[PDB]
Amino acid sequence: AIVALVVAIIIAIVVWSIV
Repeated sequence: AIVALVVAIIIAIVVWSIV
């Protein structure tokens, strides 16, 4: 896993979302 996904998934979503 949750940390990896959340971290990566988040960073991506946040980053990709921003953007």
